[PDB]
Amino acid sequence: DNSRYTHFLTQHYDAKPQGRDDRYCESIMRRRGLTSPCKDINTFIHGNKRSIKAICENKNGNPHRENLRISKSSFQVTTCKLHGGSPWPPCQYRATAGFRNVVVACENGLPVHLDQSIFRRP
Repeated sequence: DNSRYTHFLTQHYDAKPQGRDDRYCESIMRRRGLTSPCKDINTFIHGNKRSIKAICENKNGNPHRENLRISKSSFQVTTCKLHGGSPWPPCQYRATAGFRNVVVACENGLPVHLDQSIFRRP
């Protein structure tokens, strides 16, 4: 099924955010059910969805490491880094906006995993 794809979209896709500041992270991390427990780091990709799906085709992706895919095009993104100890609510986050290509895992032609290591920074 496409449950992992729709799940990928739930944790990593946000078409048109308004502000990509700390408050945006705290608000969207709650709405996307990533606050129980608080996910430590999570990145959202912005833009048109067709571009992200495209990462699994040749027109916007290259093989990467072992069974991963890295996009040819760059995407606006916002990485939300947990700040504070507790893995439980309230979850406090620091946002960092960025613009670069992304690394995903594809399945049945659809993105089903986002490799956070490329945005990973304490």
